[PDB]
Amino acid sequence: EAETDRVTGMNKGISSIPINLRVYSPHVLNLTLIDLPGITPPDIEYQIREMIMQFITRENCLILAVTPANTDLANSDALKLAKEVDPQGLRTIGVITKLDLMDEGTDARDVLENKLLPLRRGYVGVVNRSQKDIDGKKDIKAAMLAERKFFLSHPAYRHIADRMGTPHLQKVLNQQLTNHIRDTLPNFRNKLQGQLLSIEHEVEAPTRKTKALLQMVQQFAVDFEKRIEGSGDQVDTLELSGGASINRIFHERFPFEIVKMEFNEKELRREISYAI
Amino acid sequence: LSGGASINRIFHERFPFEIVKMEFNEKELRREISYAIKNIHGIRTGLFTPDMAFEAIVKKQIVKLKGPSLKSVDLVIQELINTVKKCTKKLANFPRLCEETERIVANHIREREGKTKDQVLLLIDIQVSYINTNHEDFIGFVGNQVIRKGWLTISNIGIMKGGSKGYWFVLTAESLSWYKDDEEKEKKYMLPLDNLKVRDVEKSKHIFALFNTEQRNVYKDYRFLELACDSQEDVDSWKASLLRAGVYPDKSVFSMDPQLERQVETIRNLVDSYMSIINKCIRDLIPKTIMHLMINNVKDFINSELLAQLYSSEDQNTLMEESAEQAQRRDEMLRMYQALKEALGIIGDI
Amino acid sequence: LVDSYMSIINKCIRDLIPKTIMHLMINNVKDFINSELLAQLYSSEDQNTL
Repeated sequence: EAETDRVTGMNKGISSIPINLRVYSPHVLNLTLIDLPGITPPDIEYQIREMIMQFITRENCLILAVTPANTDLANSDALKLAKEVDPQGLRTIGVITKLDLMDEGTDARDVLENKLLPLRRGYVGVVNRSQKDIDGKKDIKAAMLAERKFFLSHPAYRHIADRMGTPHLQKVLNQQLTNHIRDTLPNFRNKLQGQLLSIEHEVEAPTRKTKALLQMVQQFAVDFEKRIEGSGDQVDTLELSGGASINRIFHERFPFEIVKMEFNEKELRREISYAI
Repeated sequence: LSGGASINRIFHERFPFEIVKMEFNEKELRREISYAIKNIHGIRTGLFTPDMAFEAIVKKQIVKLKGPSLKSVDLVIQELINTVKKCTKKLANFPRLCEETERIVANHIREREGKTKDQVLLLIDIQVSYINTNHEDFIGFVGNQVIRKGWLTISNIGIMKGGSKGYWFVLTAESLSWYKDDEEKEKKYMLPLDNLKVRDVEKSKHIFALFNTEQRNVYKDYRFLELACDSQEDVDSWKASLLRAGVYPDKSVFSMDPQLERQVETIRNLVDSYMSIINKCIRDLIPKTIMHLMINNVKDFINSELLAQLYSSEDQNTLMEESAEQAQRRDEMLRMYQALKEALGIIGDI
Repeated sequence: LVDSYMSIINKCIRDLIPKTIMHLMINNVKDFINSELLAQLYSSEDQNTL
């Protein structure tokens, strides 16, 4: 909260500057995730979407799409943005929350079974059956047990219980991320090294001032001739050249400047008549 | 759909369409030109019209083909890398081999990626360096074979008195027909491609429409035919396919003395004309370049160098080693065999 | 049929090879003379002697 407020001017706005928190625990597997602003200034909705797109439009970015089961899954904001950048659903992993909150007599079996809104990486269900200890603080062991019981006792999900719940999700993410890195480690190192050596040629580049002067002045000279005469190549299309403006002075301004100073008929006639 | 057939679609349907899509914004372009002719002249005067202003504008346009052309190479790289991954599912039973094979081939692709892109760029650079005026096509002074088949939803039909149905559409160089299903046993209609154009309907569904420029209704009593797809890439693919069939998408979006307007009008016709010549060449030429430098090369590589690479990288003793999943099934089958033979051997029909 | 296709190829090639010669040689030689030439002359022989 403090680091966020430190950066964000208004206490409700967003920022692209990331916060990098690493947690070591016996309750977690080796896994990394980038949490982003949830979908919902006045243009905040667009700011959030724009931020999300910066991340998810990248090919190597895997999408963990979270949607609540007690809603219209076809209208899931997460699934909709995921379909926008990953139409083939090949880099999107679905997560279904709030399964215990579904309307009586309904269930998300068809989605959990990867049949309704098919994704190659599949769907995983979870439930937050919050348990508090004596002190009133989060009790994860009891919570994870309540979730296990829920899937095992649900007639629609019992057959899938071993592929549902919090512990399982971490394993899948751990596996897929590892495989994703293995696939990307050869191509990433090459694409970066190629763009790297090109920069090295520029970084490495007394004796150099004299040669620079000559080149700099000559550059200046051709630039000047270019504006003032329209010599090749391709001149300019955005702004009027020097020589062209001068041309306007010569053949539009000067004539007009003369005419404006020119003797008027009445004052011309009196002067001459006086002379005769 | 196969990999190689898709490549043909990339070359002769996608690439053209990607090109067509980059809007000229001509009104702002014409301004650029008029500014350009005044700048070549400038400090000099009048007749005749700046030869170099024409060249100036064209070189701008040709440079703009680097984007859609490089993208094309990637779209080919995508289908190529997809295909090696498809083929190697038949070798999945050997984890270290499929891995190492994928590795070496994927590697080779990225090496070829450089060289093909370089040549693609260079080819376009060559085009800007010299702008030939002696081309015969420059200076004034098909088959009914199926182009594409797919399911589409007609959204245009009224919510009342009509309905919504999915049809199996068949597009050819002459018509666009739709059937009840992919068996093509019942043809509901066949619509001629003559004088047809394409417009995109305003924004979970993506719709687009065909309309006849020369008459009111394009099919039957319905003004225009609205077609929809569940994904955005699909409508972009269909629009590209129609382009191949010759139905283009409709374009829709002074103080100066009369002599300049004439001067701008002449050069404008020239730029449009020359680009036509260039576009034709490049649409033809970039595929051939990709074909030769990437597709044909990778193909030949796999046949000859791949086996050699596999041998050098590691001993044949190591890479054909592990196969636990096959072994687990076979171990189950091996125990299966000894058991089933004894089982039936004791039992009898009696 | 062959005559037709060759016509198509010839037109592209007749058009394109000058462009290639232009870009790889003429434009290259030109650019060399303007920038690299003087430096090479300086590097080559003593300015007093040449």
